[PDB]
Amino acid sequence: ARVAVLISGTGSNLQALIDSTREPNSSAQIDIVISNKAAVAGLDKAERAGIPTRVINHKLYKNRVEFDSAIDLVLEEFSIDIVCLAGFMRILSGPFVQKWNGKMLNIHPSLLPSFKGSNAHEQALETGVTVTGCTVHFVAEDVDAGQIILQEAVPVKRGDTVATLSERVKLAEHKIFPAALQLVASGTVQLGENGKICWV
Repeated sequence: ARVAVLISGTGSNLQALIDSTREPNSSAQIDIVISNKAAVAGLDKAERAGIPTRVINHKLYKNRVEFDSAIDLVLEEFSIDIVCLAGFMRILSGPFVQKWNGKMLNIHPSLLPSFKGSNAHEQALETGVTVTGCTVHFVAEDVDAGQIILQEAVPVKRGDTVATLSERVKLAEHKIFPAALQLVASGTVQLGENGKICWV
């Protein structure tokens, strides 16, 4: 399977994905990295890895739909089968999400359905959980609500800050995100006709 990775920043999970796809028994290859912001560290990572990059500034379009159409133009250009969101920070429109249904994954730094939204660590710490984690899920229209592929629990330590908890959760993300990509890329895991996660 041919894979695109969309980023908005440092692309924390990008290298783990790259390394995974370059192992001998890989079902996936990363063919392009697309960022909605220029000069982010994730682009430098992609450039160092020898992977083509594009920058598509969301601020240059009047709505989500036109911006997403510009993304999908590039995805078609590169014959992409699978989209991975690695710290991509723009909510995608219905039509884009619909077209890429069963073919687009996201990493979220909580055990969904807890702590939906972009500040999961802050929420976890305010709530006072002693266990949090990360989730790889298919992207659905509803934000952070798509079908769960894999999860990993991560302890919260007394005295944790967003920075320390974030680092601990990132280590787990580096494990489950490439594992989930491989599961989808190969025959192994599919979004079913009933809308549920199916292990073929």
